Amino acid sequence: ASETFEFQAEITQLMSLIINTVYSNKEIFLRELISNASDALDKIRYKSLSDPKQLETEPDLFIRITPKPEQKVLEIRDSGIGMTKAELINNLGTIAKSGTKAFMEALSAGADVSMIGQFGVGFYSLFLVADRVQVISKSNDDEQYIWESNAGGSFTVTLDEVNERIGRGTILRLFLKDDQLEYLEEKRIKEVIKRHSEFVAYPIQLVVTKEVE
Repeated sequence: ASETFEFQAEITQLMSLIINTVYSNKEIFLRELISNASDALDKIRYKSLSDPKQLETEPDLFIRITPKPEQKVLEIRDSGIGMTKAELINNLGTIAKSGTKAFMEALSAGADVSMIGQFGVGFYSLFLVADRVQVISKSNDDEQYIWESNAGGSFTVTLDEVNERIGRGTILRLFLKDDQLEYLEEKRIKEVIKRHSEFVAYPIQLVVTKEVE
């Protein structure tokens, strides 16, 4: 059984603005999600300084990008600290985020949408290219859960009994908009990554499915 929660009003407002904006540089979403993945990895690494056992659930620290053409899905995975059920609810929707309103006010004044990360709400930039998202996460402190949103005022959280087991970490499964399928292409993904992420300390793995000649 899934549980439904209401987003903090300002977040709903932000998602509506982002999912509908005709901003030209939509590729910035990848930079923001890679940045968030890197931060999550930094967190588990730092925590492991005094609790080495924390890494055992998934010894490899990585960021992985997996296009799923048939499903028109793009997944961004990391083996970071992950989020418990409580953290998914709090961090992604119910708790008011400091820069949410501030960012929208900046946008109204003319700020570039690319500044979203500096306001601490870069996660929501995913709606530039997707109309739905499932955040699948596994924290060492809880079971695996699925947080889902379609930019609407409510989101759901469900105990995960349908996706692959992740040792520890988070998967952002983006359901791409019909006109943003270019982000399923290896060449396109590679150029975007190489452009806004040169100083990422973790390996960025691209999973490519090729037909054997």
